[PDB]
Amino acid sequence: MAELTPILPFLFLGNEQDAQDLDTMQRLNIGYVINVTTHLPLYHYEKGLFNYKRLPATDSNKQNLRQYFEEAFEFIEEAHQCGKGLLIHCQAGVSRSATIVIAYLMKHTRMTMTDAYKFVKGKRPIIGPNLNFMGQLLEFEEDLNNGV
Ligand SMILES: CSc1scc2c1-c1nc(SCC(=O)C(C)(C)C)ncc1CC2
Repeated sequence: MAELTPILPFLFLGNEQDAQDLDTMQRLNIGYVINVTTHLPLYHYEKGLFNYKRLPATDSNKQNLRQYFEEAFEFIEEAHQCGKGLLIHCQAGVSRSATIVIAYLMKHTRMTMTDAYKFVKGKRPIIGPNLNFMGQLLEFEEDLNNGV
């Protein structure tokens, strides 16, 4: 159907349809999945093939995603330290997951917010705006710069 975008060598971004292609996940050495939704299934759980973390969030104007940054950053590096890839997904438009990737690219690549967004948008061209998440990523940049 569709293709889950490599952002880093171990970090992939996709929507809900991308996360249901089991064969591409096995092909890419994916062993970790972050599902940034409250309501979807963890798509291949009963198969016993992957480590999962759910971030139960909505694509809304009131949703806090900063709370999950540090928890999500650990799961990404555990996949890195163990040499397996990680897929982080939500749904079409990937607003919630892209926020998390962008936060990771700021914290662990010392990119600026806007340059991290430009980077992600280059590899993954359709990303729905959400000003609430933007404001969170701005206040995360400042906290990261002024001693987080
Ligand atoms: C980190 S976003 C960012 S930083 C500087 C700009 C932007 C931007 N992003 C988007 S879409 C993506 C989003 O809004 C997120 C869901 C990831 C928060 N549309 C317009 C703009 C204006 C320029």
